[PDB]
Amino acid sequence: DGWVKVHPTPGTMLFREILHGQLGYTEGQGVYNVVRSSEATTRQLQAAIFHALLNATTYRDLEADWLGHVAARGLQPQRLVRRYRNAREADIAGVAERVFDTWRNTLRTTLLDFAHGLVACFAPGGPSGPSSFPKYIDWLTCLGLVPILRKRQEGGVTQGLRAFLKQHPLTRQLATVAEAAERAGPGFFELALAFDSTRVADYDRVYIYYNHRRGDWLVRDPISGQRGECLVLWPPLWTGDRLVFDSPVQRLFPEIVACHSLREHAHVCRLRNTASVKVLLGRKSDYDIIDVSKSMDDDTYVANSFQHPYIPSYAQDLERLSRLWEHELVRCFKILCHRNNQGQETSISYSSGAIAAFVAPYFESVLRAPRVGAPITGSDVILGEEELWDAVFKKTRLQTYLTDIAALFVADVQHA
Amino acid sequence: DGWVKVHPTPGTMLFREILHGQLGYTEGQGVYNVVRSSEATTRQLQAAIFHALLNATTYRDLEADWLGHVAARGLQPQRLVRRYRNAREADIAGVAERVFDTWRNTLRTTLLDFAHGLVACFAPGGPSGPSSFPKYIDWLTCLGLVPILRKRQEGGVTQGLRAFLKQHPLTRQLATVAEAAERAGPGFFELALAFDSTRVADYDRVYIYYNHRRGDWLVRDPISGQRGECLVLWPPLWTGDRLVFDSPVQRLFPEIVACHSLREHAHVCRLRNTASVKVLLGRKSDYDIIDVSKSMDDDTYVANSFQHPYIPSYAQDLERLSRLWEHELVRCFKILCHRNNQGQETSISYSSGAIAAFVAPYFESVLRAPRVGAPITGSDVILGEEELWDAVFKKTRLQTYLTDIAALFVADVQHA
Repeated sequence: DGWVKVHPTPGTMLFREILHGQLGYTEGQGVYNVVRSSEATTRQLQAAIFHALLNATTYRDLEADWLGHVAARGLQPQRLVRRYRNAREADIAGVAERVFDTWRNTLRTTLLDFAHGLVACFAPGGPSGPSSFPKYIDWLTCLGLVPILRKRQEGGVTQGLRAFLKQHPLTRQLATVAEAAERAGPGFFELALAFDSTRVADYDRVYIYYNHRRGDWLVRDPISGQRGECLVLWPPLWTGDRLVFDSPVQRLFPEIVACHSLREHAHVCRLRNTASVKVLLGRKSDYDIIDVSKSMDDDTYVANSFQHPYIPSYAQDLERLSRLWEHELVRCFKILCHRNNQGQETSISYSSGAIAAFVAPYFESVLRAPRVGAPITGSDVILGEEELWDAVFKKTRLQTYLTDIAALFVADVQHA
Repeated sequence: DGWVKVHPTPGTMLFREILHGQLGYTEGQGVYNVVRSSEATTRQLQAAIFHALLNATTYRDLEADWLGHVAARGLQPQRLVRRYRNAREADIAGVAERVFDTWRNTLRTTLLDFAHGLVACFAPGGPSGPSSFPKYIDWLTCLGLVPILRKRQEGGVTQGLRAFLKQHPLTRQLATVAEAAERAGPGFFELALAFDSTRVADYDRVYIYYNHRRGDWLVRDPISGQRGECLVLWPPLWTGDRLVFDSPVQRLFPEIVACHSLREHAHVCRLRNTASVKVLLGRKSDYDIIDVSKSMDDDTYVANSFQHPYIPSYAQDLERLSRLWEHELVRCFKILCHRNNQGQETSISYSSGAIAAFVAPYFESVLRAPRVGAPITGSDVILGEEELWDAVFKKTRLQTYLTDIAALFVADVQHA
């Protein structure tokens, strides 16, 4: 009843195998390896965790803990000035600044350690297991669909968070960490459940049906019998007894098949020339390969014979196809390449537009994540994780409180 | 009865299948992938939302909030000067300046967070669902027409806006944000209704009819029976025996068809040369392939034979066609190319004229949106969301109010 089977057809499997280089290979197709890297999602996740944790802190606990530290040292400004008993303002100011700098540095190191402790829990899930990003990207590169299956249940990531959080000494040792972690905990649990709940269907098991009249998508898991929820990023076109997707492989397909056929023909012609001497026979009127044409002669005579050992040339086509693959992928997925003065490709990375267009829908639709704050810029992908923590620390809330309390402490030290 | 059937004709479908590389592909055609992108539209939406939110604020509530912050700290000028009891006006001025700087930075980050909160509601609707932008662009690239369908109803975007606004706490926390959100809300709801109401018809379901004498357009949805409206951007020409559009595919159409025919002929000629030795027979006067001319000789003799194994070459034509595609699209859609010292195509973007010519009609005619403020320039498309927010933030009302308040506060502190 107007239903069509879309995915399990042989053409789709041929697309997928074309991606594995089952008919030819090129230098251009090698760029794809970077398009599947999971680095950007992990960087975004690190940025999200850092933003969530640092945003929780507040001025009250920071001031309370600084006061507790100065009381523990017994280094209150009154006592310090009473000990020194001289009015050299520069020396006392420098001493106070260095004390506060020591405390500040140690606090930043502790916070960084805890933050890295948090991230390590989520990282393995992104590339592998439920919600694997490379599978998503190659799903898009093949069809533009992304059949997704969902169930709600606690699993690995939630258990990891539960084990990591509920015993960490750092929360007990500092009020800042205690309040920040207790406030940020619920969101992390929501995100962990989001990571655990959703899995992307496997390319060799799922079934997809499409119906033109309603434009309805039915997706089916044949093993468990579980119905899924289809997603379409680049809508296809229906043209009768057909269905034409707009994925890159479909656009490139009519070209690579012709190139492959040319290569097969050139292979066939080469074997023909292996024998270097040929003989032609006929009927009288009345290494080495010989052509017995006697069987057709009757009241006929041989008029002429010709030789032309043709061998098709195909290197030009391979160069053209390599450049075509490279340009197609680079322009389609918004890849950005850095270059030397004349040398090419020092590194390859997602552009800002690339992360915005591809990573964002992953988190929002595929994962159904709570929130990720402002997205990271393309330049922050190249940064290391430590540098990412540093950079997010520079602009975010905590540094303002630190500078304010430091300046006030120095002023009160001098004026006390 | 004097009407013409336009769209579902075979040539119209052949145009779109050409767009999917159903006859050849090239490096030039790959540039089209950047034309479809929805980046500029989302940048425009972000700019519009940021303009709307900041403009709503007012000075009196901001001054009241600053005074409330100072009172909560208890750090009023009189108390502070009485506390320090020295005439070093520069030091106290710096202390006050740093206090205000802390408050200003906190306000900046808070408003940025809320603004990003608002934007997320609209963004997903642009690229997919009703009023999808790439569908509009490919409609234009194929014909220059854009059939539209309309119903007034409240859908996903309005529900998201309703849920987000009534729950948000910043309205309670800050009076300025409360008033700004209350003022900007109605415009957001009208814009959300604009997003939800309109729909761009699918290229494989809609019918289009044209009447030369009257000069009016009829667009029909056959499955629903609904009647739509047609937007004609580059009007066609009725030459009596046809209807000729002026879309880029129409202009490039003869060239690509000629090149495809040349490639097919060159393919056919190649298979003809696979056999290297040929034999030609004749009739008595009373790997290998045999040409039997027995049955056609009588009262005749053979006089001469010629061999010339021609093989057309087509690489030059493919190069010409790639360059033609690239230049045509670049000049038609006002795309802008960035380049290294000598290297080409570091990135591709939309020129200011491109957004003015294409994005503006989308919003105003296709979407019937209320207002978008002044348009962004082509440079701001490259910038990230943070940078765009900063750029709009710097040059608007809030900064004048903040700097006035800071100047007055510091001056009064030091004069007291």
